[PDB]
Amino acid sequence: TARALREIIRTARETFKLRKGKVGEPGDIGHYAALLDFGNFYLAMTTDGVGTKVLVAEAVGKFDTIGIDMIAMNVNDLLCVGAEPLALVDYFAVKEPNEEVFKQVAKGLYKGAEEAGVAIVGGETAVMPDLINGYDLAGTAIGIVEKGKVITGERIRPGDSVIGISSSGIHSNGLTLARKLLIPKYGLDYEYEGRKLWEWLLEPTRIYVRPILELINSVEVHGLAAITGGGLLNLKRLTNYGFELEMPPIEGIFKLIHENGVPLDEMFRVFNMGVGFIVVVPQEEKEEALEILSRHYKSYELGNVTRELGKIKVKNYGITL
Amino acid sequence: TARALREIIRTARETFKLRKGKVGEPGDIGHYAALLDFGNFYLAMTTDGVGTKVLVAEAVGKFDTIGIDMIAMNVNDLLCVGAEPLALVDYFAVKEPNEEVFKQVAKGLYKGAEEAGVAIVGGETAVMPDLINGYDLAGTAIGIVEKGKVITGERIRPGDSVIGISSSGIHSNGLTLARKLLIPKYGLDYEYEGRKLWEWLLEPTRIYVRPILELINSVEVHGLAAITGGGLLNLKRLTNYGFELEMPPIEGIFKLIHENGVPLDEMFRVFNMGVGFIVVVPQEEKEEALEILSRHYKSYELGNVTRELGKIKVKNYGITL
Ligand SMILES: Nc1ncnc2c1ncn2[C@@H]1O[C@H](COP(=O)(O)OP(=O)(O)O)[C@@H](O)[C@H]1O
Ligand SMILES: Nc1ncnc2c1ncn2[C@@H]1O[C@H](COP(=O)(O)OP(=O)(O)O)[C@@H](O)[C@H]1O
Ligand SMILES: [K+]
Ligand SMILES: [K+]
Ligand SMILES: [K+]
Ligand SMILES: [K+]
Ligand SMILES: [Mn+2]
Ligand SMILES: [Mn+2]
Ligand SMILES: [Mn+2]
Ligand SMILES: [Mn+2]
Repeated sequence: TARALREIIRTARETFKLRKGKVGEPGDIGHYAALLDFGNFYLAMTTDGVGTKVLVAEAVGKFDTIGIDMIAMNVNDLLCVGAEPLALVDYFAVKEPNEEVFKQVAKGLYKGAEEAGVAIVGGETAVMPDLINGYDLAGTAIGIVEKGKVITGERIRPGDSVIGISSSGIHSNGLTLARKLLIPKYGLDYEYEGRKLWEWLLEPTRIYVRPILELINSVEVHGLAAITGGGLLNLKRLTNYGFELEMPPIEGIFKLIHENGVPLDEMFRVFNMGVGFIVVVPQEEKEEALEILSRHYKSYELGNVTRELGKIKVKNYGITL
Repeated sequence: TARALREIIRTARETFKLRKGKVGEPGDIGHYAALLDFGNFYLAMTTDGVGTKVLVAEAVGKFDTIGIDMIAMNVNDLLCVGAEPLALVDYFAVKEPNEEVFKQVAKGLYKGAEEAGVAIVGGETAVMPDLINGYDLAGTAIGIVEKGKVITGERIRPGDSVIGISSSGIHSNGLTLARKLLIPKYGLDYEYEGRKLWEWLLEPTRIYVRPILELINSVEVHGLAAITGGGLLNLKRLTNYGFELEMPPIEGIFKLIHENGVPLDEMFRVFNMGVGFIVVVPQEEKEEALEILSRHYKSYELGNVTRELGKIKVKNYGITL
């Protein structure tokens, strides 16, 4: 995927010059959101879709949370440049205009928007059964960040504290692996540790807007990272310095996936493994950061940034990424 | 589709209050773009995808212009609130990370961005063969319009001149009907007026940014409408006043579709029928508007706004929509 994407990324970089010295002049591609110069502030812009989680939703008939997944993944990405999320449009590409599906989808859209503090301001609905084998839900969000307040990881230095905020579960990455591995053997009604498999696979992605906005207005913050596609590898987008981490015990849906033969080094590159969002702060801020975040969600001191470069060492699992 | 979508639009309107009195406060849903209050200016935001035209692109191994379609449809919608397009992100949902396809897509992304004057600032690439039977390309664009300079149709008055700007061809609406009607009967290589059927179906959507921005900065403009899904019915989004129009001769792919039994009232509700964009100006501006638009594309007087509220009368075809 990265190799195919290189030609699109290189072309996109060549279009930056079209806004050079004008409103909308962008920063570089590669971070969690694009930053556009509006003079007194930057507009942040990001887009993402739910993914094949929606095939599980359709299989069992539970659609009232995929709209939470859509809103969560987009607003969480805005947070990772330091931005306040403001507004979103949704792109809904569907096999058919099933009114019941749309009614359920709208319930989760409302819940997620209310939790994130964003208005849903427009969208697109495309009925395309030749192209879409389900109900593909995506969106684009915009946020605002003041000049001088952008947080992209540039200030991360060896010694900094690395703190994890718990995920609600699988969130919206790794669903293809989980679906193909687990559904044929167990079925979606299989009970694992008190929850059916569809409950594990459809648990809505957590929204981190309130804790992160409180955090960045309270302490010095050097980096912010949503743990999405690529798992812990997302940390390498913030910095070339290394990480030395102790990750939480493997539990819930991740434990079942591991027990069905996925090695841990692969799982840390695919799944969030219990940590949905990671923040990097100077050590003197660690205690206050943990206090703030813990009032919202279970949060952990994971480890330290290191002078050793380019590696993520998960010490308690013997893994290096 | 309208009934299913009402569930989502009802919920979206309920989220507007989350930005009441704050940066990002939106206007209402229903126009070609969302307008968000940023104090001194509105941000305009819209999203749309190419559609099943990509299945023709795939068959002939030519994705070189699909990026033009995606950019055109998004920047043209921004024009219809009076906004200058600035930046876009693309959402590329693919059955495989095919490096040939991606290299082709990048070519048209550059050409479309350069013609529209926008930067491509980010995106999402989702490899999802279980969900996507092809390569679906969509995007989201943002633009800017100053307070006092929004053009959404409220100033349209009876007697105003209605001017059409020619389309390049089918653009990106009505492709499923055209594909299902023509491809299994004629074959993709069927030659019609010197072009193969696939060339008719794949012709990239026209970009109207340069003529429309020159127009709005030179003459009084009362309404702007891209002729996309719904065909001429899009005009009713601008005003409750009526329209009396003479539409161009039915030519090219539209003639072939018509000769295969689609009724003309349906075709004016599905296809652009040769008119890709419509502008509404006071009569005294008509000649100056035609001169400005005709620098860039074939453009012509279509008719006038009337007091026959809610009717679109295509006089020369005897069709009332
Ligand atoms: N899934 C959706 N969610 C929210 N708003 C939508 C959705 N689909 C369409 N809309 C809104 O409905 C209006 C009509 O949309 P559409 O039919 O896609 O036409 P257009 O692309 O010409 O705006 C627009 O204001 C659009 O923002
Ligand atoms: N199709 C695309 N076009 C332009 N930029 C893209 C595209 N896909 C991904 N990107 C950019 O590459 C970077 C990584 O994207 P992605 O892998 O989706 O992770 P994330 O969602 O965590 O940003 C982002 O900056 C994104 O904007
Ligand atoms: K992103
Ligand atoms: K990612
Ligand atoms: K639109
Ligand atoms: K439309
Ligand atoms: Mn993301
Ligand atoms: Mn649309
Ligand atoms: Mn549109
Ligand atoms: Mn992404």
